[PDB]
Amino acid sequence: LLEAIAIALTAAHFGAPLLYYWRAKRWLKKPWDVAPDPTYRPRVTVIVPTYNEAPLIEEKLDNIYEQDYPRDKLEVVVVDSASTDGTPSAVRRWAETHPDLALTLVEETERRGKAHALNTALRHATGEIVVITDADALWPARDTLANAVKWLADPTVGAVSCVKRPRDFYNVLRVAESKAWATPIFHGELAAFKRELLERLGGFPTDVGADDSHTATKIAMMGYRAITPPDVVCVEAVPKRGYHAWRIRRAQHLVQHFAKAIRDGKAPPPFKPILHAEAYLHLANPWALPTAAAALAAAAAAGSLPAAALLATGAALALYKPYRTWTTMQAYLIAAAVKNLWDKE
Ligand SMILES: Nc1nc2c(ncn2[C@@H]2O[C@H](COP(=O)(O)OP(=O)(O)O[C@H]3O[C@H](CO)[C@@H](O)[C@H](O)[C@@H]3O)[C@@H](O)[C@H]2O)c(=O)[nH]1
Ligand SMILES: [Mn+2]
Repeated sequence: LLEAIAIALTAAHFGAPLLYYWRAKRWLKKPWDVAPDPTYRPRVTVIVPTYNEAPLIEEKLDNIYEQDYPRDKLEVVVVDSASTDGTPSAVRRWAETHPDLALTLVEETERRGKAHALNTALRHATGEIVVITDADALWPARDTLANAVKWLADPTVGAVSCVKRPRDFYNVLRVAESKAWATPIFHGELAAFKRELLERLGGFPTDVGADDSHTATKIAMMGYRAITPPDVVCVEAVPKRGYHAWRIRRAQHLVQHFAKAIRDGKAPPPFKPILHAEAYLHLANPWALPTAAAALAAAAAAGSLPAAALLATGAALALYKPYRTWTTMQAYLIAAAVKNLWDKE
């Protein structure tokens, strides 16, 4: 009996994403319902929140300086949340050598988290477009910012983020959901919002971890569009040490985000399938996997040996990488739900 539910749960667990992926690939066929406008030239405020990133901060403001967006339409706000290792002290060094780039560095009381810093920065922002970008993120081309901005021209588009590149099943979901209506996941490498909507929201909330995705999703719910077009590209920043902990800090942010998002309001009809499927994939399906694993483990230790064959196959499939990064993602999600439940105390 426990092999029965193990294979049922395995079927349900792997079938949910594959069916969703097929519906995404049919969304991917339709043409964009909005167009980037290359002559659109709004005032743009780029906000870099920093706590202890000195090597990265000098590479980062180099990266923003090198953007080809008209410098009279651009300003940077760097927010240090009262960090120790003298990154503000590097920041005005870079500001000494680059005076023609409009810059305001703003220092905090002490660290109250990223969203709170973003709201402080927001009361300095003067642009029509507000771009959040993490300090460890580098834009690979001198037109990355301009490309995001072209996509913000349409009045229905409220937010744009990048696709990440060097299983790009992920990127398919991103731009398919983008074309359908909105994608509920944004990337901190580049998150661009129309400031009028941030003011209506108002600001970023301090209780969700995935600031970008939460704002993007709130803008989608408001009847605006939140998209990651394929030509707005950033390279993912990988931390190095503590990779699993970092990936689990991000799973936990996605789990908090989707948990709060589906307990609020009604999505525009084209968005409610998107929201519910991605909330399912982040909050439900991961549990099906290790429950099946344990039922097979019990059936193996006591009695049956088709069960133990299924687990041994499971390992032999741990050799090839797509299945590896899938089951490890499910692992991060389950760990995250656990740490989420026990952290609030
Ligand atoms: N001012 C300020 N800045 C902060 C703080 N914490 C982090 N930052 C800055 O925010 C960026 C990311 O900080 P991380 O600690 O590395 O966060 P993360 O794990 O990399 O995740 C980030 O991106 C995710 C989305 O890709 C988000 O889930 C998350 O909220 C954050 O933006 C960096 O530029 C960092 O200096 C803070 O408390 N105060
Ligand atoms: Mn980071």
